[PDB]
Amino acid sequence: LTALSPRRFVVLLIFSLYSLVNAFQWIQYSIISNVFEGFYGVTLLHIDWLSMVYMLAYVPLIFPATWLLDTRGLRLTALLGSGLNCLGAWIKCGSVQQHLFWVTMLGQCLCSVAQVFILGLPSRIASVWFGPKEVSTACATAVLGNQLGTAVGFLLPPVLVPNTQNDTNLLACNISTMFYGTSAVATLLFILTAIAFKEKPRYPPSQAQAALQDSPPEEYSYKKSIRNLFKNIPFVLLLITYGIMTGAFYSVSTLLNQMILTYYEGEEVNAGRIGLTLVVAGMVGSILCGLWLDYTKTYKQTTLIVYILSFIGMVIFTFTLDLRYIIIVFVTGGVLGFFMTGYLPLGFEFAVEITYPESEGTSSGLLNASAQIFGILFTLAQGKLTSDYGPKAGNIFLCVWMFIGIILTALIKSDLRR
Ligand SMILES: C[N+](C)(C)CCO
Repeated sequence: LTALSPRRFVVLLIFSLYSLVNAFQWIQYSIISNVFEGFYGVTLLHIDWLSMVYMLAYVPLIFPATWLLDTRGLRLTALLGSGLNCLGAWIKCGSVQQHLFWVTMLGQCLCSVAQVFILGLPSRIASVWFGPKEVSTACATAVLGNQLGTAVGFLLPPVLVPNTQNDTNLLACNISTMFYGTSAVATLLFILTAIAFKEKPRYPPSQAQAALQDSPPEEYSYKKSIRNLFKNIPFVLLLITYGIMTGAFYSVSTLLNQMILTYYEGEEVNAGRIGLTLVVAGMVGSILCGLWLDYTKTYKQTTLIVYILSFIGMVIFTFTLDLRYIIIVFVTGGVLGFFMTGYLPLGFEFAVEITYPESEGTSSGLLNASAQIFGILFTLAQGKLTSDYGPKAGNIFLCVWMFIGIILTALIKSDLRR
């Protein structure tokens, strides 16, 4: 007996809203990094770690959290993710004093742990609550909610918190409004989850879901699955290429304020708009994807073309940032974002034919973890190069790693159409 309950929209809306808030808090410091660097009296490296703790916490916690989801259930993961997102936000509101950077780092740490319960959720929520014809749309909608949070996180902080470095009293007042506004919204979404989020529908939405309930998986042996995946040569290549592409996006997002403010001083508002253009353009590219994969093309071909076009965009972005024209940075950011962040759902869909029998949870956990590892390596390396030699040295570093990703992409032997 398959039935569709009106609660699926409520569940999807609630998750996509507090998944939006989680991605908002990840980047809310980096887009105004020069504001927090002077307010907290720390170096730029301290602020970049407010964005890197999201990546660092994901790698060692993803698989224990995945085990929790498969054993306890969907509701507990939703409560923990939205609950920790709210709890971390309230800690940040208590750190609006100049000598309380470690308090906002502690609050950022709690938000980072919340993401482990959020980033892989869209696939589970879509399958559990939506029918066969709506699974892809529901999963894509929840995933895009995380990207929308990053786009909002680029735009709002430059508007909410102007760089009034000379008057620190108003600087603390503006930061309180952002932190209090975030925690108020995070608390509201936590309360809604505790009321409306449910373990499962009264009836299975899809025939596959009905069989899944009739076949309790019990254990899964992640260690067996993770070691069966590292013997798949195309998947190992896909793990590296996906991490490089997403890691470059993470590093560019973290250091976007540093590059723009190097040339265009006092351009925090436009820097926030540039990041919004990058993320929004790639959101459209994700929606347009699928139309890219025509009935003659394969996932491997589409991945190779997008990877090449993303690398070209990175080169064009690298050598146009020094031209002292903020307008072309908007155009180059949109072109770069259209391919760099529009690749994110493409890499996940390519890991379906490569990894057919093994559960999507392990492959998703590995692909996401690879992005976190590369994002840390890229942010640390590009940040070091930018702080010593300028934005061009850091941006050139990403292009070389993007070229390596092209070579590894072409070496994958896997042909299967849409
Ligand atoms: C997924 N985010 C882009 C929000 C951060 C990962 O570290």
